[PDB]
Amino acid sequence: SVFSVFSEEELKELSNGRKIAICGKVNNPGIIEVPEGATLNEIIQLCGGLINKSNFKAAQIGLPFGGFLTEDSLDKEFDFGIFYENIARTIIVLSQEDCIIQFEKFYIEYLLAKIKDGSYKNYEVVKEDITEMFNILNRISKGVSNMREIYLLRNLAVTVKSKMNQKHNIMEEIIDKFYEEIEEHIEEKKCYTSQCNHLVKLTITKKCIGCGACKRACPVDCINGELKKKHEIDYNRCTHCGACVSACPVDAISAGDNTMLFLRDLATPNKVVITQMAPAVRVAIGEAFGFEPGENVEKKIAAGLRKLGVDYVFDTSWGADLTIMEEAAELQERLERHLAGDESVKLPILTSCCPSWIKFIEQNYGDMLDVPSSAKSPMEMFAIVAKEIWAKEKGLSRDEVTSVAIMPCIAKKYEASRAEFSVDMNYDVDYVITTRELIKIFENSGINLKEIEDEEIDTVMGEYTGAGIIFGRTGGVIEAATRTALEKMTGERFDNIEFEGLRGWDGFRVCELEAGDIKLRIGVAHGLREAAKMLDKIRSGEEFFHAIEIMACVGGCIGGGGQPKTKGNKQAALQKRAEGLNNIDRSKTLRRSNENPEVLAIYEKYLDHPLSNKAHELLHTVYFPR
Amino acid sequence: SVFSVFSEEELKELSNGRKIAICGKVNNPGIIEVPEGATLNEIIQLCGGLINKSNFKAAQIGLPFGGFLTEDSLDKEFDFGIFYENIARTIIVLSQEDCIIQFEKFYIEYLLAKIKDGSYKNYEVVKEDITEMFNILNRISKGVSNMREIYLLRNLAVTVKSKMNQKHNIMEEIIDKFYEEIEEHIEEKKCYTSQCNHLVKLTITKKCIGCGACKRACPVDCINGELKKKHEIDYNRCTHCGACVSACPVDAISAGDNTMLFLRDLATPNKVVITQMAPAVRVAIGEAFGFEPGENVEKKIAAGLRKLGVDYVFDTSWGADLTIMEEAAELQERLERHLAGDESVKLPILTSCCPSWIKFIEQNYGDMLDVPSSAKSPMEMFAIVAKEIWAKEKGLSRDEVTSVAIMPCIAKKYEASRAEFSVDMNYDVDYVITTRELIKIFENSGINLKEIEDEEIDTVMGEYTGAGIIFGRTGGVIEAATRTALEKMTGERFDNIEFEGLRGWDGFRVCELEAGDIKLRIGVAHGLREAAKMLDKIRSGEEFFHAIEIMACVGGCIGGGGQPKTKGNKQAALQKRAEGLNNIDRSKTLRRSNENPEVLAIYEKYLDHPLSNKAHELLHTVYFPR
Ligand code: 402
Ligand code: 402
Ligand code: SF4
Ligand code: SF4
Ligand code: SF4
Ligand code: SF4
Ligand code: SF4
Ligand code: SF4
Ligand SMILES: [Zn+2]
Ligand SMILES: [Zn+2]
Repeated sequence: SVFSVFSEEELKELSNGRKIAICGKVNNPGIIEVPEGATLNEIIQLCGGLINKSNFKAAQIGLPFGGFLTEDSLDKEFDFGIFYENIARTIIVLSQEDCIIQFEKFYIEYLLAKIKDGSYKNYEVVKEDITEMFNILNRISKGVSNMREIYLLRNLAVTVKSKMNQKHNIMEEIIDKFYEEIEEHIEEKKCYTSQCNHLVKLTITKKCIGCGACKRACPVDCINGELKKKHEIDYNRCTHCGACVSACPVDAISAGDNTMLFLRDLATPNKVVITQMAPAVRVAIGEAFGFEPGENVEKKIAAGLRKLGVDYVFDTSWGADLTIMEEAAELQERLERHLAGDESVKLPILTSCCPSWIKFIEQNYGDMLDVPSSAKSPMEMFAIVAKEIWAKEKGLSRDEVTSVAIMPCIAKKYEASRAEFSVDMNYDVDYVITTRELIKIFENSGINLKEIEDEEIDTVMGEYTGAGIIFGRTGGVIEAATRTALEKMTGERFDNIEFEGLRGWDGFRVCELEAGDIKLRIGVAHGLREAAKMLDKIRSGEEFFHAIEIMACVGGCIGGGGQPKTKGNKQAALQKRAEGLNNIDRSKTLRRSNENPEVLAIYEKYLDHPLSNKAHELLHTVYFPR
Repeated sequence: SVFSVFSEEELKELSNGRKIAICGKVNNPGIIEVPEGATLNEIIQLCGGLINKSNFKAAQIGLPFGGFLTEDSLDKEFDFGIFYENIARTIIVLSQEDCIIQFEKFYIEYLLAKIKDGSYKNYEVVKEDITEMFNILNRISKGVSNMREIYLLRNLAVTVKSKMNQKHNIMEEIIDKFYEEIEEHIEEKKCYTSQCNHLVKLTITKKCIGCGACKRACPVDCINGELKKKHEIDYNRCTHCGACVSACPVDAISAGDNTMLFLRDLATPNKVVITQMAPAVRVAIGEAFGFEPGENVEKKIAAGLRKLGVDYVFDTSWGADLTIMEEAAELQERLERHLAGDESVKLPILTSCCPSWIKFIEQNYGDMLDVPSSAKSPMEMFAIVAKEIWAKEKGLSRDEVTSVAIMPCIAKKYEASRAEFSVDMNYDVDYVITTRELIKIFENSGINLKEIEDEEIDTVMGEYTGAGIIFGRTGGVIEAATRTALEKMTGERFDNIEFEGLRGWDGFRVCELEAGDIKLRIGVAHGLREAAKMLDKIRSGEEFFHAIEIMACVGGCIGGGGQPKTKGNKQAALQKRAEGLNNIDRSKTLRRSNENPEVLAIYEKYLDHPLSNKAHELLHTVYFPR
């Protein structure tokens, strides 16, 4: 969109007269007259500087590419003549917030959008080559590329430059100048500007005050730094749990921002945008709008999303019910293969819904990848169902539906960016919007959840049970799994559906269940330190468990890194959020995941039953050692 | 090709009269009249049985798919009426040597080849759907698929069945009947019939006599079994070193066979087929044709390949020279970063040319993946150069060149099948032919290397030096690296280019070099047990090394699993092969890899220098933990 700011008529009206058009990261894009004695930095100052005081990165010359200016030309006087022939007297300014891969992808999209009509008709000859460049760059931005694709890009740039008779080629100059950025993108899977939402790493920005709170809160000691000076996160060992983000008092820890992508997706005509809301979002987002912690404002969130333009507002608790339907069956199978089976079974089964815990177990303790449940997280279950069933039966391909996840978690971005959750470069979750980002969007759009009217959530993939809503707090996943599993194992319905002992706030909680003729020993872990301790206990064998639920954040997803900062006592606020989830559970007529009519309909119409072939193919995934 | 055995006229001439056409795995394909009382097994017996006494797997009904028969119908009488309408009275027989994925890929290729002309014109509507099925099946056969692709195939089969008004769909029935085979292909990356050359696992066949030689020779204790009964290889922990294959007296250990693929590729018109020959092949293939071990018959091999139809006969020793040019520069860089540098450097550098050793270090000791050289093996260096430079400059795309590697190694098939060595599903090495397979091809084609005339190897990618030819025997890689590196480090040329101490037959050999003002401590390992021992010593720190060359086979590639079985004393025969390689080295005017004119031309024209950006992108790769 940065390449369509100025029209061709108003660009060509600047053929002579020293007036130039300026866009990009300038505060006030427009057409200004550069004075006689003026440098590039003085031009930027005449434009009002850059968006967020970011340093200058590069500057494209003309809508038809005419080279990049760099920091070496920043202090030098602006030399004319760079607008040699058939190039508009315009500059697109790049700051340290611009990824060169994303910039070139946008440039190729702009070229293709011109070729689709009469403009830039001579570019039809290089259409296939620029399309292949776009595919390679998309693979780079998705982290599914290789080093040899740079050589392929070199060859493509050579081919396009020769047959276009152009003295500057954007691919060739990008390889020459930002090779370090391209190499970082490919080898490190890291986008240092965080524009590639699939390559986002937690980076401490320059506004760090060096208080050490992030270092203290880090469970894996991934953060190095000293008092009163900037800290650094080792993204290689980072689990993306987001504890540092919550602990940071100055919001110096960034993990990307898909707000711009979400706004463009909503404003794009004929683009179907659907959203799924995590359980913990509805009990924390109201604190910014004047609600007490634990108040259920999911109706207000749905109304705000629909006002923003979301076509379908759904709930991740539906996917939570589906995940429980899979996981309880898996637990029953592994329990039957333990009593009447043999040693080939693996116990305890571990919840796989937390992506930070999955990343932790894939990085450290890589030999335990077959212990956690193969079932996908509720977000990914919902996403794959929506892409493969709901959209298919309403006549939309996977590329025609934009599935946005509203999550309280930093690591949900990484989970959505994982390659196995994608088909033909189309990911099941297009991107993740945090609770903080949604709060900012609502505030900037004038939406106030306190006074907005109530709106219903779409029922086809938004209907959920109290077992599915308790996911957002610690112990809820295992409580729902127990609710669904023990009732079918014993044959009778429990009078008290709430299982005490699984609840509480201890770092690790042990519960023993005596229902029926089978005894289940259940563990719950709050943080990644507790997860590591219980993994060590599992390896030692000093204590035994039948099923363990693991969370990366203290208190569950209500304490997630994407949640708004709490007020007063953090423990009290998190407990209030958990109690709000419990009240939502108590207010629901259906409190068992297997009673969910929509999930049952999915099973009877599309799959066959939990742990069937189709159920495995869609709702189950695999892990990879790191 | 199995679907084009009978013409449409001779298939439709069997409309009535009980005569049926039979092809597939039958010994004598043709048209026979089934008697009144006859079962499917009796029909197969009337056809002469199956090719290699393999068990019956399935039977396709009609060239237009009309269902699969299975073992349950094998003992039952052949029921007519299965040729309902618009289907030829023919059966294609599948044995236990037929992969269902390959069979369906061939069926879709046959359908597309019909659609390209007037026949099967009504199938044009499902062309895109069957093409997507073919792409999914190709991804499955290449090991780059997922479980959800089975759900995609289900949807595609539903779509094609409905709009074709067909009562049998091959994709739907394959999912129903061979789901276990499909699941094995996807999850285990294993083709139990070994038809998918990218998913080949070493499998002990039924002709095992249980002598235990494979179990004794296995370095990682991967083989289980008892005396006088069949043994089994745990392909998950298998390193593909091929020691068991060499030790097997009855050839019961199979690792696939690309002979049929090679023959079809050679017989295909307008198909450019090129070959690269490993150094160890030329000193061992003559033993089967009446030459003493160590005799250089590369001229005879080139003549035989050209008679078979190979368009370009090249040498892997050229890629060995290129690999030395990269590796000596890398060793120099890491040595300079050790003396004048700091602890961030990693020593000793380990050779990465052996794929079995690479698989061993990726499976066990997964934290050491950054220790071995990032440089590709000579085979992959040659393959990527041929695909990206030679073919590009002679006007051939990567899909128009069939690059065949003639190797003495089982693990070379796995290396060629690795996904990182491919672009857009086109692998740099299309497939690997072993020395035994080439011997069988020559014998079956009437080619006798003893009396065939001499022919020159193509010089553009076949010219090589004595440093490149010694690769095939133990210590040769490190000897060539030393030859290229020490001369540039010291500035003067050595009078004696052969480095003693690196040669010999000890399991682990330690050599200390005092040339110049720098001292290099070099280790060489024969087998994977020695490699594991030296890894343990490296971790302990009891001894230090500067560079270590690792081989998986005793004696180097001359003792590779794909080599013909030796006669007399195995040690004496392997030493004779090594001495033959040494004599070839001594007979060459150029004995340093950096003197190779073709490699130098590649560096000055296409790359820039060793360890440049383009050199890294093309000739360097990465490893993945398992
Ligand atoms: N996927 C998923 Fe979860 C669900 O349902 C929601 O989205 Fe959590 C919340 N709230 C988050 O973030 S993830 C871990 N399991 C417990 S809750
Ligand atoms: N790649 C490669 Fe090798 C080379 O050159 C050849 O092909 Fe070997 C042989 N002979 C094999 O097999 S691999 C290991 N390094 C030594 S030699
Ligand atoms: S995210 Fe969790 S792991 Fe990564 S730095 Fe912040 S605290 Fe440490
Ligand atoms: S918490 Fe925020 S401010 Fe305090 S040190 Fe860590 S990053 Fe810098
Ligand atoms: S606990 Fe919930 S919030 Fe914290 S990381 Fe795991 S999933 Fe995201
Ligand atoms: S190949 Fe090497 S590793 Fe695999 S079984 Fe034969 S001997 Fe053991
Ligand atoms: S060597 Fe061949 S025959 Fe002897 S046991 Fe191993 S596999 Fe069976
Ligand atoms: S040594 Fe040569 S033959 Fe034996 S495995 Fe390694 S590469 Fe293949
Ligand atoms: Zn990026
Ligand atoms: Zn197969």
